[PDB]
This record gives sequence, C-alpha cells and structure tokens, in this order.
Amino acid sequence: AARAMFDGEPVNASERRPALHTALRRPVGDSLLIDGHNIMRDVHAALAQMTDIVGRIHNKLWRGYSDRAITDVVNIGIG
Amino acid sequence: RLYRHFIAVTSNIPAAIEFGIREKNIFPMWDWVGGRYSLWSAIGLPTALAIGMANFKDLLSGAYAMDCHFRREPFENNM
Amino acid sequence: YYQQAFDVTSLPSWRALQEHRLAMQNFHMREAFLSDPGRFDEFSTSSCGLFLDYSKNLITPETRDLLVNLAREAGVEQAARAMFDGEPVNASERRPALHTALRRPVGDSLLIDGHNIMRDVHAALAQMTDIVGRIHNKLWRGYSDRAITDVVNIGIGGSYLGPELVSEALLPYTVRCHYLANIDGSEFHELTARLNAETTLFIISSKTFGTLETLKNAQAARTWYLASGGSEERLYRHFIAVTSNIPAAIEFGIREKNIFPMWDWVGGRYSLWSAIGLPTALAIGMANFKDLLSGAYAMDCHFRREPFENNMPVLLAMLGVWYGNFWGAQSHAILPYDHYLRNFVKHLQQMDMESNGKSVRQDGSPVSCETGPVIWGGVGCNGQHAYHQLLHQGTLLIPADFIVPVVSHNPVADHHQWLYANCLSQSQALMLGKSREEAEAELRAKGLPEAEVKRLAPHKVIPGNRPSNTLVMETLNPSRLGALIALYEHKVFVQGVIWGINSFDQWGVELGKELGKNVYGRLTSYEAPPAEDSSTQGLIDYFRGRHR
Amino acid sequence: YYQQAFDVTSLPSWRALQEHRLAMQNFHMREAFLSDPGRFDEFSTSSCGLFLDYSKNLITPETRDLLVNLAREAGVEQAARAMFDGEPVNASERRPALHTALRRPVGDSLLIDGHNIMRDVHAALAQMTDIVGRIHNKLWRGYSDRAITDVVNIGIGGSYLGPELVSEALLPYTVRCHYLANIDGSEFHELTARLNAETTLFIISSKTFGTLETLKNAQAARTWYLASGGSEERLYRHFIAVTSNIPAAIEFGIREKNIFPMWDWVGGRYSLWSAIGLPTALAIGMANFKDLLSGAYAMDCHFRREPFENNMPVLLAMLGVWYGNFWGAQSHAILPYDHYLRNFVKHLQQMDMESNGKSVRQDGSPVSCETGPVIWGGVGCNGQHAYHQLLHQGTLLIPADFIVPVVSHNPVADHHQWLYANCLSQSQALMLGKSREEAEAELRAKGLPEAEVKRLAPHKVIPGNRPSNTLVMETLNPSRLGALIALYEHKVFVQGVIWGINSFDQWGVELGKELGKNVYGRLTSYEAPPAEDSSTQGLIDYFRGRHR
Repeated sequence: AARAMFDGEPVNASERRPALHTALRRPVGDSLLIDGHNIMRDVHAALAQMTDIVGRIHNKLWRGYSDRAITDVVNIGIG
Repeated sequence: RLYRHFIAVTSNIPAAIEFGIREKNIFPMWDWVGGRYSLWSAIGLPTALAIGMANFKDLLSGAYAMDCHFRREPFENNM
Repeated sequence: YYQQAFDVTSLPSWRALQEHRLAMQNFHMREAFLSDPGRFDEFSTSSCGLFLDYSKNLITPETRDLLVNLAREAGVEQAARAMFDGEPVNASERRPALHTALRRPVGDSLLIDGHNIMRDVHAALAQMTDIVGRIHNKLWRGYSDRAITDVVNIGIGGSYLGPELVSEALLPYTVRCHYLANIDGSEFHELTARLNAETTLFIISSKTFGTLETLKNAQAARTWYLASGGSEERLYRHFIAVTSNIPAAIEFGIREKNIFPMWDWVGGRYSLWSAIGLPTALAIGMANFKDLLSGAYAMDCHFRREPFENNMPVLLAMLGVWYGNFWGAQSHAILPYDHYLRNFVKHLQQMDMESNGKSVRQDGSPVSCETGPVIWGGVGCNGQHAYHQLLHQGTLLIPADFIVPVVSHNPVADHHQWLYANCLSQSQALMLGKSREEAEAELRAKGLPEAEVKRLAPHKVIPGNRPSNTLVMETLNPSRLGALIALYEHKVFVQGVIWGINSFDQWGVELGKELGKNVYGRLTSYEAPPAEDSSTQGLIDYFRGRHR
Repeated sequence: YYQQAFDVTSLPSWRALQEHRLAMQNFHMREAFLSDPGRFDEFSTSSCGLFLDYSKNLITPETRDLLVNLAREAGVEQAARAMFDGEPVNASERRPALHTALRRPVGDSLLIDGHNIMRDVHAALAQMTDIVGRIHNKLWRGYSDRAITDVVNIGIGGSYLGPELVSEALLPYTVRCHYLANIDGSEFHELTARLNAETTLFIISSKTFGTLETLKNAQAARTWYLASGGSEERLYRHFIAVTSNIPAAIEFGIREKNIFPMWDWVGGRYSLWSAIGLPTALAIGMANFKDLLSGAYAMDCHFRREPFENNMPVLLAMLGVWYGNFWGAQSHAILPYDHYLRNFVKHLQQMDMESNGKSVRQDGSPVSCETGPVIWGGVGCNGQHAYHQLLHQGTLLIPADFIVPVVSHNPVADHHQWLYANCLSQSQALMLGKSREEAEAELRAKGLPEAEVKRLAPHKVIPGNRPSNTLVMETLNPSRLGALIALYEHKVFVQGVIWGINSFDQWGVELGKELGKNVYGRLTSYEAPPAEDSSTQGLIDYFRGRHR
C-alpha cells in the first residue's frame, strides 16, 4: 500500500485520485509520472515561484498601493 | 492596484483572476494533494514567508528523510 | 623573444648557475653576515620611495653576477623594450601588452597600427576625472534626484582585485566603494542589504560584456533596482559600464557618455591603471589616482633605465628564478606588515599566478623548467601567530617578501615601532635561526636540569638560512603604492621572459567555462545524458537528490 | 607514538608506497575514469552531513589499500585513542591535546590527574550561556547604562582566526562582532571609528595575559574607553577576559565572574570550541554554538569509530601524505565555493601550518620526510579568474580541496546552480584536461586555418591529471561547519602522527619574539649597540633616518 501511494496509484479510491503529498517533498532529481505527465515539474515550478515571492517580500521589494514595503502577510484559509 | 495585496493559492485561476489577482501571483493547487497534507506545497507559503525558503526546504528535506525511512525500514524498526 | 623561442636551460649562464648552485649547496647566510659587515650595503638598492633589502638571500656577489648574466642572455632588456614600445609580446593572442601605457603622461605618444593610443588613455582619464568630480561634488543624482554615496563595482578577476587592493591600501586618502565579484548570491544579498536603490551607482566592469558571473550579478542588480522602485527610462543614472562592448551596455540602458573604454592591449590583471580603477578614483580622488599613476610611471622608468645590478624588478625576478629553478621552491610568501595592505596578496596572486602559470613557451613548445610558483601570505604581525611557524621550523624552502612602511597614518602609542620591530625580527630570525648550542645555553640560563635541557633543545632549534626580501617605504601613499604594484608587475614580466612563456594570455580558463555550461545543463534539465566522468555525475546526482 | 619515535620511511608500508609510486608514475585519472564506471562509488564516502568525493585522485584501490596500511603501521588508531583519552600527546610541552573534550556532552567524563576536566568544560559553557543570554536580551549595560551591541574580540592567532571564521560562515544564523588582532594601529583606528565607548564590550583573549600585541591592543582599548568618558571604577562592564591569568585580568579591572578559563590542554589554534569562541556564541546564539559543538563531536565519533577505508579524516590525511611525500607537492589549495566560507583558508592555514610545520620528531630526532605543506586558496568562483590558471596549466602539482553546499541561504535566481556547476567543472577540468587533439578539433570547428590551428593548439592544451577532493554539504549550518572544522583538525593530527612530529607545540615563534624585543630596543633608544647582522642594522638605520 505504501508503494502504491508513493508511486502515484489512485489510493483515494472513493474520489479516484492519487495521494501525493509525499511528492511535494521530493527533490528535483525525482520524477513521478501521472497520466504520462511529470508532476514533479509542477511541484518544483511551484517551489521556484514560492522562492521568487519569498525573496521579493523578504528583501522589501514588494510594495502596496502606497508603494510601501509589506510586513504583514495574512493567510485567509480554513482547514 | 489591488493586485499588490491579494495573491491566491488555488486551482481556480479564473476566479482569482476576476477577484483581481495577477496570474503570476496565483499558485497551483493539485487534486492529488489533500488539504490536510498540503503544508509542503504552496499552502505553506506563509510559513516560507516567515522562516525563509532555506528553512522551508529544510522542512521538506526532513519530511523526505522520513518518507525514505518509512519506505526502506523493516517494520520492526519502522517508526 | 616572443617570435624565436629557445631553451633557457641550454644557455651558458644557466649552466654556470647550476655549477654555482652546486657550490652554494653549503652556503649559510649567517656565516656570510659575520664574514661581511658590508653585506647590507652591497645587497640593497633604492628607487624613488622604495627601498629593497635583498641581503638576506642565498646569494654571493658571484650569484648576483650570474643571475644578471642569465637575465642579459635571456634578453630581458630587449624584451622590456618590445613590451614598452607596443610590440605584440602576447604572441599567442597576437596583442601588445600596454598596461605601462596607462601610466604615461600626456606628453608621451605611442603609435599602434599608426594610431596614438595615448590619446585614448588620456581621453579615458579625462572622462574618469569628469565622473569623479561630478560624484564627489554631489552633482550626480539617482532616479529620486538624491546624491549618490555608494559606488558598487560589479566585476571579477582583474576588475575586482586590483581596484579593491588600491581602495583598501589608500584608505587614509579617502563616497563608499563596494565590490561584487562572486556569483554566490549570498554576496549579492549581503551587499544589497546595505544599499539604497535611489543612492547606489553600479559600475559594470566586463571586457566583452559577456562574462557569466559579471553579467549575472549585473542582471541581478538591475532587477533589484527595478523592483526597488527605480524606473526603466531613468536607469541610466545608476548604471555605468567599463567595457569594450558599447552596444551591449547600450541595450542594458547605459548612456554612451557613461561607457568607459576597455582595450585589447590592456590585460585584465594589469588594468587597475585604466578605467577599471574607476571605483578607486571615486574613493581617493583623481589627484591621488594620478599620484598612483605617477608612482607606477616612476617604477617603469626605473625598470627601463637601471642596470640589472640595481634594477629592483630584475633583481626580484632573478631571485625568484634562482629559488624556483635551482633550489626547488614551489611557493613564495608575501608578508605586508601594514593593515591597509592586507589585500595585497590577492592581487599579487592573480597577477603572478595567472600570468606565469604556464607550461608552454611563446611558440608553443613545452617549457624546460618550473615556471611560476604559488603566491600566498597575509597581513603582517598576524601571520607570525598563524603560519610563520612553518617558515621558521618547517621542511620547505619558502622565500618571503616582507613589506613595511616607516611611518604610520594612524599612530597608536608605540604600536608602529613594534610592528616595524616585528617585521625586522621575523626577517632576522628567518636568516639567523637558533642552533642547538644557543637553545641549550638558553635552557641552562633558565635553570632547567641537564636531562630537561637535552630533551627540550632539539624542539627549540630553528634551522635558519631562510631567504627573505624586505621592501621598505617611508609611508604608504598613492605614489609609493603605485611604484610597488608596478615593481611586482615588472618582476612577473621578467620571470616570464626568463622562462620563455607568455605572461599575458590566460588559455587555462576556457575548459572550465565549457564544462561549467555542461554541468549546469546537467543540473537543471530533467532528462540529461550522463556526465563524462562518474565523479561529476555523482556530484550532479548529489545535487539533484537534495535541491528543491 | 609520542614516547617511542621510529623512522616512518623504514616501514614496509612506506617502501610498498614507494614501489607503488614508481608503478603509478604513468597513471592518468582520465583513463581510470573511462575504464571504471564505478570509480566514484568506490572512492567516495559520507559522514553525517558531509560527503567526500576523492575519486579525482592519483589513486587506485591498491593505492588506498597501501595508504591505509601505512596509517595502520604508523599507529594512527592508537595515537587517536591516546589523544582522545587525555594522554600527553604534546610530548615536547608534556601536555594533553584535548580540544575534542571541548565538544563532548555533559554525560562524558575525562579524568586528567584524577580531576574531571569535563566539569570545567561545561562550567565554562554555562558561563558562556549566561553571558550570551544577558547580552542578547539587552540585559548588559555599559557605564552610561545603555545596552551593548558591539562585541570586540582583542586577540591574535587562535583567539582570532577560528572565532572569526565561524562568525562569518554562520552569518545566516546571526549584536555585531568585531575582531582586533593586528598590532598595527591603523586597524585599531579603523575599528574604533565605528565604536561607542558607552556601547562597546571588549573580550581580551590571551592565554598568559602577557602576549605583546594582545596586551598592547587591550591597553589601547582601555585608554580609549577612559578617554572617551568611561570611569575607572565602572570599567568592568566593558572588559571581560578569556585567560588563564585571573590576577592579571583582575588588576586590569575585570570582574572574576567575567573571567573565562583557558586550559593548558587546549591549544590556541584548536580553541574555537572553548570560551575563545565566545564572540561567535554572541553572534549566533548558544543554541547554534552547541549545534557547532555537536557537529564537531559527530566528526570526532566518525574519526574514532570508522574503518580507515571509510574514515574521512584518515583518507584526507593519507592523500596529503601521498602527494607531499611521494609526488613532491609542497602546497595544498583549499577552495570553498561559498561566500560565507571565504575565511576558511586563514583558519586552515593556522591549524595546519602551525601544527605540522615541524622538522623534528616527538623525541627530537630530525624528520626523515617532508612534513607540512603550504595551505593556500580562497573563496570559490573568485579564484577561477585569479589563480586557477596556474592550477590548470602550471608546472606544479597542487592538490585541491573543493568545498561547496547544495543549498544556498540567500538564493538569487539561478546563481547557486551556477556556483555548484563552476565548482564541479573546475574539479572536472582539473581531472580531465584538454589534449592537443581536442584543442585542434575545437579550433577546426571554429573554422581557423590550418596554420592558425597549429599555432594556437599548444597554448590551449590543459595537461589534466590534477588531483582534487570535493566536500559537499546539503547546507552550511552550524552542525556541518563544526563537522568540517573537526574533520580538518583530525586530518592535521593524522598527518602529524604519520610524520612522527608534535602537532600541538609551537616552538618556532619564540626566536622572533626575542629578536623583536632587541630590534624595538634598538629602534627607540639613542645610543644602542649595533644589531647582530648588517641587514637588520641597515633597516634600523632606515627607520631612524625617517621616523619622527
């Protein structure tokens, strides 16, 4: 079962989906093919986007409508 | 000028677009990643904004090491 | 010398030097000093503000005669004439080496292909004067129309080491100058953590405007400026360039009037006298920059006019050839006893090692001797507690070049007297040493028992007979610093002439570049072929198994 | 090994290594890599967060077998047991070398003369924690009752290099720490130009509290504090000391509770783990300092437990012995490809050169081999444009140690990918080289005529076959930096054991001190007797003819 979940098999039988939270932690040298598509490319593209935004905000390079640096990030989300 | 104060982590790019969020500030959400298993993906974007991308990658590396331990160890030493 | 290459080991002077080395096998400098009270007078020389003491060397008057004979037989005088006159001494690249031209005054004319390059030199100098006067008088303003006070030089190699050395050494004559060389993003982050985009002016120093690390750092700086509030149409007030690629700097967004020229005949490691030293002039002023140029010019005149027995560059180069080719010394320590001169060793490393680190002659034939040692060292009075122990009691022959001034710019009680005493004592301990008898006598005077004396004596014995040179100045001003740098440049040139090599090409840096592109493509791409070797492939896999 | 000294060159393993060197004369690493796809796997090892690739070396499996045999025959395992257990391995000074004890946890007990020195270690650690927590929480105040934010370490040698290295390398984990080592008054002036006497706290780091330069700088700092408004009775809040001379620090005006202990069994160059690293703990915190100690302790455990074929310190030391004693390499380059690790080479220079720069064995007999090379190098991607040309195309054999992390603390676009690629490509170009055929083929592909091709080909040829080691980490954190420092400490120890020398005494620094007192007395006094040599006398006269 662990092999199936790590390999991308649709272990979420009710929703007919894979459970690939482990894929989010794999390094750039790992490749996982889901329906013939390498989802690790999506994982690391999202990671690079995350790095870009984090570096922008941390270096005070992100500014609001008054063109002042932002120092309060508020996550609106549940669960 | 709303785009500098609202980014989104979502699978609904059009909805975030009509909210007034730029496409380059919309982070992808995937079906194979469950909500309660998604702190490793762009959902953990605030966390990376607090600890930095190096520490976020360190967290990912620790989770990956645990994945390797789970996959490789015999069940008598599998934590 | 750059057209017809001979074997220097076949010269009669070389064979005479081999025989003299066999004879001098048993030579000890201590005995030469007790048997010759005039040794210092015989083996010291002066040139402008520089004083070279080379008496603490494994030489006799016969040794200096033979070394001067070898310098003459190799054609050092004619080679220096050719280099100073604009002949293509860079045979491999078919270029002249005219770093000396950068220090010539306005009355000097040098024709290269029927064109007076001194006009270019002094036009660049006048442009430098204009920009330095604009910035110093707070007449240069950014995109917020505020005066600039942070000049950041984005450049590597010769665009970084020489200018930074002169900026640090000439601090008592000083707008804050910073340097950004490493492609390591941590250096860029640390630098820009102290910079305001409205206030910082960037000098992009790249010859072809295509150097990987320099272009990456310049692109990062432009992105930082744009994302810090600066506007694209107004970028010109924060980015000037020293380059031979005017169009590239043009599409970067740099005005043509802020583009300083780089010439082929000026090597990168020999270019602190040209517009590459623009940050230095921005820190010390144009008068002090011209004083540095005048000191370098005075050293050039001393090199060209003096007989080889009193020619400081020729004497230093011949001592280096002596120790590296007849005593098997593979390294040369540079010990400047001045806190401002602590970065002298880095520039000396580039200048000497990138130039004389060759294994083919000017025509391409393999060399017949050792050409180019390792340059190392560090600031004085700090290396005594760090690595002078190996100099005193190690098993290696490491010639040392001590550099110290007589006058300190910031005297603190008797600290400079102690610094001078420490430099002199290090040289004297290198030459003298401590024998078994002296160590035993000191232990007995300390009252230790006979068994303890005989146990401790061998460990305290310093062999001595370690050669050293001392360079003394009255003060480290721009003029004497320029003379010092030019003296080491000419020493490197003379050594390269003796070894028959090209001191002005760097062909050993291209393979690393090609392999860097290959390794980067392997690191980033997903389905890449295996690397050429399993070690590079394993390191690529180690990167890929950990990078996110 | 510190009591009975033998001749290492007489060991059968040494003679086997000589025969193997004769056999390996014609060995080329490129051929070994095309003829063995598993070479990287065979010649790489890991330990905690450190990965050592030593496949790009002039070795075969037989070479590693013979080097491990020599390490066993010299008694490296028993010597390491003796050093770790508290035996007086410093035979000349009759002291133990217990820098490893400084990294042991509270559950470890080590009895020296019936006393548990680990109690002292952890009492000092708790004192360090108390002071660091006081200063970090702004609970430490000066004579104006204002919080201190500038900690200045007045110390030289081991009190300066190691702490400053760890402070700079662990910057992403950081009160500002400054260092004042040079007796040069210009350094003191530059330092105090940024300091407020109401705010600066000085740590006087001197073992005997009698070191010339350290005492002079401390006296200058005390005078500066008194003349800047501070009061004598309240001086205690600006001067703490790390010293073995409690009374001297007492009459300086330092409280006994602010005097940190220095022990004889801790050498100066091995003391960044003790209270000497107090400034470092003041910059990174006590948790990160303990993480550094834990990494060093993990490296100690790896050194003590691993077989010599997978023992990273033993492998590095044996490769160094191999190249320095059988291939005639007199220097070793250290190339850290990390901007924060740029000062690694200075501490490595002190650690290696002051320890292994010896020419007598533990019993005092002369050594029978070369013991201790020159350590040099510099920050990565900066030396490629400075001195890697000599590495690629020079005539010297210089083994190189590349150090690079996989993850950057401050990523800037793809700059760290390029840094990693540059490190890997430098190693690969060192191993491979470019032959005449490859250069000619590239020139032909560029379209150059045949005459131009044959003129330019010999100059572009890189010989290759230059050995190198690569040390990789995931990230440069306190733990892995501590492991790296401890690995190099153990490598130095193993090399000193192989050479039969004392790696923990420094007897080559006393003669310079005595001669410094003599030269200072001659410089200052009016009617002084002439110096022992005419060169020192002439330099004294040059000083006297210009000093006012």
